[PDB]
Amino acid sequence: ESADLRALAKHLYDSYIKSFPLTKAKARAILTGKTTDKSPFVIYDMNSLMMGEDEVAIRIFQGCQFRSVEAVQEITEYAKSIPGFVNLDLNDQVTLLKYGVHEIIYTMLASLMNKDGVLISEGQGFMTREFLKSLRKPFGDFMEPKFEFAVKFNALELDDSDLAIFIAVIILSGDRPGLLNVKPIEDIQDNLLQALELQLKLNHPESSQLFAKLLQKMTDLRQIVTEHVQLLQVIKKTETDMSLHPLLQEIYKDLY
Ligand SMILES: CN(CCOc1ccc(C[C@@H]2SC(=O)NC2=O)cc1)c1ccccn1
Repeated sequence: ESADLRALAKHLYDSYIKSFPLTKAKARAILTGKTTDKSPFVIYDMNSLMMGEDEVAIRIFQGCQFRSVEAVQEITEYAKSIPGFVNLDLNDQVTLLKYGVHEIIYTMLASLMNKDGVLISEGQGFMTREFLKSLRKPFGDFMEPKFEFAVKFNALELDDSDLAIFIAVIILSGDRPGLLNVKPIEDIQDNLLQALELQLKLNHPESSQLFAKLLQKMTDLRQIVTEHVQLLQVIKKTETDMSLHPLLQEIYKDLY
């Protein structure tokens, strides 16, 4: 079955590529100017944000919400390919996605980030970290957590084929609140974890406890969504007509 684990890994990686238009590999190549045809427009202030055309703190923040809505779709398409998943009780299919998508959004957002800022609009634009730190309270600090994490995370130097398995492990969490049949979920994850363990062994031989160090990052991931939600609350207490995209509403409904 170690051959399965390999085939499982290749499978996940193919669907991941099928499901997500902008990979870490492609993102890294835009972030480091492997190109002409590929360099981004840089939004670093209010003007260039205006001229950024391939209230503002509000525009950007809903911009972030439209990205999530797209992300949820892609992640969902990807989940479909995880062997076992569509066989779960669909109440559980639903729960796993609900508690899963943000952890995956932020994992993959890391792929799009460096110390200075984050890629946007399929890597066509690049928004600077200072610029985002410069929105007015409470929007002033909604991204910094993501950045602080992305910096640690990217230190792992994982690539797309590592990430594919990792995000499957995230979804298939038998610890999510309100699962009915947990044992099938953990049977799946056990395979995913083994696939992951082997992949890291093979892809980064020279790299002690990367498997463990990567699992520990799941902790940081959850704290990100934990605090993001805290902040949604501040915004909700502090802002008028702060209505959130219908889809993001269902997801945030009883989440923590
Ligand atoms: C700064 N960027 C990159 C996206 O960066 C993101 C930050 C946070 C999220 C999570 C969203 S925000 C929310 O409240 N709920 C969510 O699911 C999603 C993406 C963008 C992206 C598009 C337009 C403007 N700017």
